[PDB]
Amino acid sequence: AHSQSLDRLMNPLIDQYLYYLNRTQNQSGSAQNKDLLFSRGSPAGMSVQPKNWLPGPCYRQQRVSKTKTDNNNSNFTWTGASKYNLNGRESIINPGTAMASHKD
Amino acid sequence: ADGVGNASGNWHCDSTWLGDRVITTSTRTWALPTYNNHLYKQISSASTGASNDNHYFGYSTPWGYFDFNRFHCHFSPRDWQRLINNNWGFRPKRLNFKLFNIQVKEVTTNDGVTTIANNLTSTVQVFSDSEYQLPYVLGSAHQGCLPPFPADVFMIPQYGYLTLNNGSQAVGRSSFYCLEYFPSQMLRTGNNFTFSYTFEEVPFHSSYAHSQSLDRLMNPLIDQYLYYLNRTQNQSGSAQNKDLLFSRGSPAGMSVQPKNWLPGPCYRQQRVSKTKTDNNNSNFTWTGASKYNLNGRESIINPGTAMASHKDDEDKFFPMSGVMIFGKESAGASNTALDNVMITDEEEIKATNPVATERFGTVAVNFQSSSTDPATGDVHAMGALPGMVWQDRDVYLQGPIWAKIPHTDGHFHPSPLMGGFGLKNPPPQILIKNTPVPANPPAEFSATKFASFITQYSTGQVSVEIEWELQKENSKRWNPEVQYTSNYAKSANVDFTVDNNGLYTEPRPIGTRYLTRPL
Amino acid sequence: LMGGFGLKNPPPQILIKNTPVPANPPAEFSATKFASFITQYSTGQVSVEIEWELQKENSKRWNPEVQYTSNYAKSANVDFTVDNNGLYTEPRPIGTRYLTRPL
Repeated sequence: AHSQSLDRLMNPLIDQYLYYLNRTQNQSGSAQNKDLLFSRGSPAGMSVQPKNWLPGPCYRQQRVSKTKTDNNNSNFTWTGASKYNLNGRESIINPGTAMASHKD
Repeated sequence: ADGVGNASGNWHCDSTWLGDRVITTSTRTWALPTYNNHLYKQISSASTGASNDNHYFGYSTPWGYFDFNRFHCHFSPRDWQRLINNNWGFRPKRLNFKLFNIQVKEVTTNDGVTTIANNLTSTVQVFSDSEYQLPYVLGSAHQGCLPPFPADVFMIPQYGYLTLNNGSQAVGRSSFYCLEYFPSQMLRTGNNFTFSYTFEEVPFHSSYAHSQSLDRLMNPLIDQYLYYLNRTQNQSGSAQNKDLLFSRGSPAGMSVQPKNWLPGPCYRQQRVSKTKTDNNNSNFTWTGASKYNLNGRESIINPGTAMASHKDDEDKFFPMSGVMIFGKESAGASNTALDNVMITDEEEIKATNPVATERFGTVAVNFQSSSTDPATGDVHAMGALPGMVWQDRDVYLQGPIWAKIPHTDGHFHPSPLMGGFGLKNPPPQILIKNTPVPANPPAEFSATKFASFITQYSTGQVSVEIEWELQKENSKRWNPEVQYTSNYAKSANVDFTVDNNGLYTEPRPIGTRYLTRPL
Repeated sequence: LMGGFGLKNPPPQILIKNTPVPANPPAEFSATKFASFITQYSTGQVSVEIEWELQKENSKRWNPEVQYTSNYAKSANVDFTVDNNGLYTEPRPIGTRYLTRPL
């Protein structure tokens, strides 16, 4: 497994030299006025910080809980399935694109 | 090995143009503080009030590191001009790195009097991570690279890294690295350090624009032999009747004419005007952003897919997260005004590449029939299709050179999105640290770790030599090219110069794309 | 026009500088250029050696030439010497044109 994640590859101690658009309206005190304000990538901002890479491809699938009571009451295995259409004939995509089974 | 009184290296800043090669050499003088009082520290987003998207876990290190990964570390503005006006491409070939003329200095403070003196017997430790065994922090576009201007003295940045995090906590799979657990050379004031590196084979960066566009590749004088469906109802005079009418591709119809190729991939971004009054009144930078979702944690896509910044005569618009933005020397760190930043313009690639702020195109979303009208929908994000061609993002004199390609099962076109050369085995990280020098220990043994050290720092010179390979321009074009030029008119300052206070500034970004090539 | 030898490729400019020596940097990184340095200066010796070619005087002139000479009479100081405070002075310009040649 990777001991790092794509979005965390930066040095946590150092600012970037690249700027991003931080705010389209200034705060002031009175009212919100249109503005263009720019910040450079910092460690506090890792989510807005420019990066070189993208996560892999995605074909979304329906989420189902191992606890019965959480799931919708219906049989959705076919009707809610991720499927491909080949020669007018449907086939469930399975296991499909390699993707993480769940988040943290 | 040299003594106290002998210099261990000479100053070399030069650029040599020979044939298809140019060799850049740059020497800078550096200063290395002690970081973290010689300690490794767990660092985290804990108790920062961070949003879920901003959480991190990692370590700060006592070590510093050298970063030469930007183009102005190597090319002067004039040299950059020679490159971009005369060449269709270029790539890095080999690398040479040297540290020399080391001075370690101890700092003593009594009352408000700081005294600095040579410590001749102290060392610094240096190693390159050649096997890529450390988290690779280069290629995130951090500041702390060699200064553009050779007379500037720069401070060495502190090395740190991140590992897997769940919120502000760690996971048993998170890695900790001690840099003292590598071998490293120890240098007193007479010692020097060197190593060399060879770049792997990479494509030439394309420094040129296409003189054609994908949809204009046909002969304007000649019809095709292919037919397309022109009309589904005939005009007649009385009323519109269902019909099937076919025309062959002609010069009047270039838009409906069958073609072999598709424009490159597209991930649409929000359009924002450089004139405040045009934009919506709201703060949409986060809520309207193009973002990716990784482990329940959002990250803005930026600069993202290489796309044209604007279409014809829309130059006032730019992609919100989709362009490289450099700060001027007058820019603050946060919420600085537009006049303090320099927004790059990717316009040259609109020949093959979608405009960043527009849809890729339209798709049929249904089955039409006599009962139901044909419906279409906009494609705002389009992945790779067979037949797509595209240009990569341009590089810039103050932009980055390389990035490390992540080590993964799969890649698609692993060109770094901020621009430059994707490398499986990039130039290695070069790590440097002042060796701890204990203060006077107590007269009876204690097993407790020393917290008490002589304050010191180090300084020296660093040289980087890069050989670049050039791709010459073969064009048969009759008329003159567009060239990068300085303005001939008078002004108060000269571009890319110091001012009367000694401050070197860079007036604007300079891309590589001037010369042209047929498509 | 001020006199001397016009040279396409003259003796080159020789440039010298004290290498900057930063003072103690802060404990946290800053990307700002160092403004703080240890004050220092340098001193040494310099030698210049020039070989000159001479053109000898071939004259058949019978009578004595005009010569540059120092005055033989007594005076308080000697020309081209230091004074009692150690100050070296040059009393006058000395040109090169004394010997003669036919035209």
